[PDB]
Amino acid sequence: TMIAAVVEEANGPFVLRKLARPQPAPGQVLVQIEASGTNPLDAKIRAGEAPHAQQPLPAILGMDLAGTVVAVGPEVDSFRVGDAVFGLTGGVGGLQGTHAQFAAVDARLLASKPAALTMRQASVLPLVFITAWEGLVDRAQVQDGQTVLIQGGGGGVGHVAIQIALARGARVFATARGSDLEYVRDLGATPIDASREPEDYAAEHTAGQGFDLVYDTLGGPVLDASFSAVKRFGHVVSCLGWGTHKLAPLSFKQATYSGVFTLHTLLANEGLAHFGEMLREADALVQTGKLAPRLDPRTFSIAEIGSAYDAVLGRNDVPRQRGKIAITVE
Amino acid sequence: PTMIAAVVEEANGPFVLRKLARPQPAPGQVLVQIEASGTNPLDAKIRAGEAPHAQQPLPAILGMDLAGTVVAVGPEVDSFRVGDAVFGLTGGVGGLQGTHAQFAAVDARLLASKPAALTMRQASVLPLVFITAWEGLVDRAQVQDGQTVLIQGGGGGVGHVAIQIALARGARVFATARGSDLEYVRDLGATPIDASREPEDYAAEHTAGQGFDLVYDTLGGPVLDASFSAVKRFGHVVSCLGWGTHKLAPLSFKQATYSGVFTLHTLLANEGLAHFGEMLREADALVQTGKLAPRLDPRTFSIAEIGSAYDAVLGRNDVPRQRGKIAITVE
Ligand SMILES: [Ca+2]
Ligand SMILES: [Ca+2]
Repeated sequence: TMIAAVVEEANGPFVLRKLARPQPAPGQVLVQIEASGTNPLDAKIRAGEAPHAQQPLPAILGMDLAGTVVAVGPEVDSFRVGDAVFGLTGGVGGLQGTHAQFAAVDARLLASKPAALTMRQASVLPLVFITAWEGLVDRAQVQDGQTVLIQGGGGGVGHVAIQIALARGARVFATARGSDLEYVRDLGATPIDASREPEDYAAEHTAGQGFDLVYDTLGGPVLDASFSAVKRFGHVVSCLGWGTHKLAPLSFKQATYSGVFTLHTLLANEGLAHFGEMLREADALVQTGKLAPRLDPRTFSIAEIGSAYDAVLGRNDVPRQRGKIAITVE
Repeated sequence: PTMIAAVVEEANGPFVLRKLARPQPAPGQVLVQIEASGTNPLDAKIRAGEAPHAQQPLPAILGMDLAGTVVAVGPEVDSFRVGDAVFGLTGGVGGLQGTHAQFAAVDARLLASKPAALTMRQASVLPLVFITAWEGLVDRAQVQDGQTVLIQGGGGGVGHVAIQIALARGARVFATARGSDLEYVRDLGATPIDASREPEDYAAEHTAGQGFDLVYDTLGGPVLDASFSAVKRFGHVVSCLGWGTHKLAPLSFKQATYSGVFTLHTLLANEGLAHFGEMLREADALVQTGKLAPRLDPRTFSIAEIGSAYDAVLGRNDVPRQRGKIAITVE
């Protein structure tokens, strides 16, 4: 058996329960979770308002993890007992979440934890790094020298998208709110107050031409703002492009737009190997000091998960997360 | 709009003055124009990157105590109006912006009107130590009128305020201190005890050898062991620095009790926030009746001399150690 937090019904509390401990099937390893990375989507799932996540209740939530391999299933040779690992492993599509002491994970989803990171630090980068990578690299194939605008540079996907873009040689700019402008500047990017109009910051920073690549990490009206900021023949990508939008800007500018939906891999069981690969890329960036997760200093035990999400969403009067929130399971 | 703030960029790095975005008050918060920033030894431990319990990684703006004026109020706030002078323990830990800044957006619950009789400097050094002293003496020990109370380190930060709280609540107060502070402790109205004397000796002279009903250790380490030695049978010992390993035998022999004090939890976990402003209201009530006066080192330091301010707090680089607490004048 093991201890895990279960959300029994919509909007219900994170109930600590003693449950049967998962056993690794062939191709899987058993991970003793030390840190669980939170994400806003978990809150939507908890509230039963995340149809795209296909994670009906009751269920153990949490998508990212960082821990140690304690058992290896048959047909596995990529990891050994004692190895520190991390990755985006479940919490969606019926997959057991990471708000647990243990999880049986397909080895392809894991990568060794970067030696330079604590478990907390490593636990918050899987989903957002993969989300940023899929958009910047897989879809937009960002090139050295291109001008890149990250909408919401202080956010989960934003701060990692900025660092990936910089590492790949792009000239990076990022819109952020007051409290995050200094953070973005320190990363090496050019900060832009998010209250400004695209026509204005594009004028100041791109001679009014627009940006080669715009990564919308906020969605809604921000995606429209992104269409406005993109250069002719440019590319716009979004990881929250679920709404309806006027497309005229893309035609007038003979531009391109791509959608990003990282969850597909776990929901449909396809391209699992690509996850471990992307995480390996992240590790390389950490080793060379070009990637550092933004981790809120606050700690939360497996018994304080509710408070963890209050922080993630800045609800019930707790300051909003400044960087991401990690739960210390062990 | 922007503001000037001192930022510690890396472990042991200098206090770097920077022009940064001025904070904006969210619902439930008020924007405080900081006039005085109160220092504390912990800030230096955080600066050196050796304060894990503080959860304040760098780069960051340090400083936990403040005293200033409300210049803007966020939505849903009715406890304070623009222009109100306030003071409180507001940040410097758990990722919260420190007070070495011209402004700070603070949850109204953490604030209390500044005592009218105190200058901004005086009020700025009161929050943390008062709250620390109060949680031990009242919340944990519930000091009662007539009880004998021994404050270990009466001239120190928590010590001098603990003495005054205990006296105000009717207790017979005694305090151990080093030479230079013995006179100060006597002045407060407590019976001074040279810190070099043994517990069995001062307990004999002042409690007929019975010991004290309540002992507050503000120094920790060996001083906590000495506290276990000075406590009366069935007595209570509290400490705000009880992190080490100690022999507990004395507590069984004396069928006594011990309680720990850790004020930071409130700010690190965001629970019991309202209790902070409430305790500071208690402090204001004591100042008002002339029963509480913070010990403030006469030396002054501008936002540009923070490094020197802490040299004083720690008595580093030849500078004389603080005699009372050190306050930074921001505005
Ligand atoms: Ca996030
Ligand atoms: Ca002090």
